[PDB]
Amino acid sequence: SLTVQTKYGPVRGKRSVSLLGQEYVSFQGIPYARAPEGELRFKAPVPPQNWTETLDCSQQCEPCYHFDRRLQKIVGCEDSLKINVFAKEINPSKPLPVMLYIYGGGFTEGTSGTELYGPDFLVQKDIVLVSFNYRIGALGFLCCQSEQDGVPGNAGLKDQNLAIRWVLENIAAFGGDPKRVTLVGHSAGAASVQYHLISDASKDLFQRAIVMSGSTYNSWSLTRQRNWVEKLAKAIGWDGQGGESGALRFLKAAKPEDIVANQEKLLTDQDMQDDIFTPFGPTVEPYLTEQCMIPKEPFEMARTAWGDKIDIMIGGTSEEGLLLLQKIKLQPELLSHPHLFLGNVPPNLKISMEKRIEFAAKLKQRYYPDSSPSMENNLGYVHMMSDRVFWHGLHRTILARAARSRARTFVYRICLDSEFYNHYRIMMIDPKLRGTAHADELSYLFSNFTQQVPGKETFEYRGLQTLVDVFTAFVINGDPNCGMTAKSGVVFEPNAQTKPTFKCLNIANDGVAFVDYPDADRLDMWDAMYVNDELF
Repeated sequence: SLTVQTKYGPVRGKRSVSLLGQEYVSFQGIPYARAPEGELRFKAPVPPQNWTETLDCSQQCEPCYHFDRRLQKIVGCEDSLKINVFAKEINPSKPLPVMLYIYGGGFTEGTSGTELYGPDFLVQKDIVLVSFNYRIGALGFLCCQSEQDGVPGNAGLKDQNLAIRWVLENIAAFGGDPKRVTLVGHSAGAASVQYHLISDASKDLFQRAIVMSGSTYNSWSLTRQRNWVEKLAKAIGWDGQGGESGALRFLKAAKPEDIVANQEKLLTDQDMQDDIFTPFGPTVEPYLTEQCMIPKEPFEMARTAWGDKIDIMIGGTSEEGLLLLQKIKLQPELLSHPHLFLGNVPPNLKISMEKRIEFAAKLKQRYYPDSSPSMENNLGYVHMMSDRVFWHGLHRTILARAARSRARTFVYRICLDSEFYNHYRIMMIDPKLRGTAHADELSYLFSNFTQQVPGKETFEYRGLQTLVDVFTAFVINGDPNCGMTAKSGVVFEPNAQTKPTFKCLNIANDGVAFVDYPDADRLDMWDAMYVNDELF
């Protein structure tokens, strides 16, 4: 009464009781790829081999290798390319719309586990939630330029492609409707969605998408190759012999715990002034396979995106930049660094050094007209980092949709500022701070390990239900209007302007509203640095 046939074998899930009270069928750890093990390490994913014996998926699986920062421990397993189905029940005769989730984690960490991405809140509406593991860091994004070596790159993105291909081919038997799939992603997970939207390799595999605080227009979404395959082999303790090819087979020989340990560790150039966020991330592939995700420059891929023909919802939070203070609590006075401003003028502009000098002055006057950056006078830098790192990419994505897509584009802004419920800002950043930070909003969508729940008279509860309602509203009929928006007398309309800005649903403590983006003036300034460069 809880066994399902997948295309590769039989699968038995569990039944359970939400943090709210409702019951739901759960399946966890369903293979969709053969363990990228041994020889297949670093490589594109291949299906699993058929298995005849009913496999237990009543318990969560281990994540793809990484440093789990909540534990401060390396963790994982290489055989972790498994997928997860949550739903109130299985109706193979009433096929429900699918929400498919892709986790974030800077392409370096992340997990599909119900300890950050709890289905309790979302399984109340009538959808099918899906979530899955894809490989991260070097293990998922190593790039060997010799075709001889079979590591083109982007193995993690290809893991996500396969996963989507699986939801299509299987979800029918969990009560899913493979032709009503919404792809949803946060941070790197959002940048991932948008690569699926702009790459032909993920063409028409889904119908709608929600893009959260992440974009192909953020510079951190694409890595440049700078001899990373060897710099890592070296740092791990490699003789120097064999070229890149020879560093690879040493890496195929290394404990993955070592790969992880040394990954981000000894890597970046310091010419990350030229924004290299990470070096095991998405890359333009050196040659073409059938599984290829990124054949050429993303910027150009975007101009002819299959995705421009489907509806999407996109947004982020009001103080995304809070993420960036982390690095600032560890060696402050980097806010007194005198290149603090001039090193946030985007590196790759075809502008002279005098313009660049001039732009960084406009940044001072915007974010710190008269006062000095410091751990106590930080809002200006949080705004700066919010714009540079997240929103300018979101905004370009919105402008580009308005120009070249005749689809609907819905824009949101999360402002929920709670003293206890904004978990990521509170646990991972600082219990001191206010504002809405990168991934705060995920507390209002997913249950997590805290088992925490605001108690129905609190505005936090109003927030929870509002998001859950608009996101599932969109997942169900490509229309984000719902009960909660109604009982504030607002209509979430798709965006229909760029000047003076775009219009978004602003979800605040005190409810919702459909307004001009309130921080437009800042982003005008970022647009203006792009005066000799094409925005989209």
